[PDB]
Order: sequence, then structure tokens, then C-alpha cells
Amino acid sequence: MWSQNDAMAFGSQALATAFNLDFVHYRSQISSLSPRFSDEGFAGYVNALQASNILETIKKEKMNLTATTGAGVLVRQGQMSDGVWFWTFQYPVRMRLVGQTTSKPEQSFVFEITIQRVDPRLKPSGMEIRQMISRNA
Repeated sequence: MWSQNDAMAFGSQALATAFNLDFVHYRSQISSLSPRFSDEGFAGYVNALQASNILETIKKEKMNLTATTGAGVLVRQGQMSDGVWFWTFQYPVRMRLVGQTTSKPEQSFVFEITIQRVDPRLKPSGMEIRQMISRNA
């Protein structure tokens, strides 16, 4: 298993979960995503949320975050010095803060995600995101 197509699907699934957040349950949604990331990877997600002021806006304005991930592509793959295989993908992502009475403007990005292999004895997916970088599109 662990084909590049499997890894691409893992990344798009992670992005879908990461950026569809509910104004009531967002903290629990976010913590539940941790298994998809290394802790350094998760820092990139936290940075992406902060760069768009997501958490404060969700909390203060009672807005949900919605997002759609487009078709992604493999940039490169290989192994690190440690013999651990990785894949780097980029995906278009559009997201929008949406409230009951109104919304914020949609924002468009390309996310770069590097996924590395993990011992399946530790994480049964055998994968985790070790780096997440948001770029404006």
C-alpha cells in the first residue's frame, strides 16, 4: 500500500477536516485532527488559522468556517536521511467564514503539505503531515 494516490487522498481528507469548523465544536474538531499531523506539522496548521484570524473570528462572531479543496498534485517525493519516505503535495483551497446573518469574503490559497511515513504500529494510517504551508492564491 502507501501509493502516492493513497498519500494524496490522506492530505485532501486532512484539509477537508482542518478547514470545516463549527462555531460551537471547533476546539474539539481541531484536537481530533492531531493524529493526522506530526507536532511540527500541526504548528503549520495553527499558523494558517492565525494568519486568517480564524479562531478569534469563530469565537467572537459565532461564524462557521467552510472550505473546499480542489484537485491537488504531487510536487516531489523521496526519502529523508533516515530512510523515511515522504511526499509533497499542493492543493488549491478556498475557504469562507459564514455566520447566520452574514459572511466574510472568500479567501483562496494553495496549501503545500508534506506527508511522511509512520510505523503502522504507532499510527495505523502509516502517515502524518510533517509540514503545512499556506500560500495566497
